[PDB]
Amino acid sequence: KVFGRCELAAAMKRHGLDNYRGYSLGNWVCAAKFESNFNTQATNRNTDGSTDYGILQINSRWWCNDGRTPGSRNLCNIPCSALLSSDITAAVNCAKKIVSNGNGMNAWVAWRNRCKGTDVQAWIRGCRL
Repeated sequence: KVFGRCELAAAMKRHGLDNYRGYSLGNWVCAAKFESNFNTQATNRNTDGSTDYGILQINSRWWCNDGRTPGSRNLCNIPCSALLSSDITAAVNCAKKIVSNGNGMNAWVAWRNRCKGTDVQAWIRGCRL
């Protein structure tokens, strides 16, 4: 499913991401934009053979199982395909574990390079939250 900016902001909010670990809602929305252009079916394979899945482009090397990443950990205890669903629940739950891991949102390369330090609040502007 390809979410709308404000639609996404509201679902993320309802799922408790707003200010989760100190990261404002706009941060999450910005990351989603640049990681997947708001598409829950987005996939991208890496040179190391792992694959990124979903709206937050969660990695198969640590976070989910896709049956083809040898020596993968499955930290979120879910099949990667669960991260492509229209219901963003597993992705959010999984993102919460990731951001809690020590490097915060720096785990998402597009966030660090394109959101970090910018006016992320612009991402929720005009939305009915």
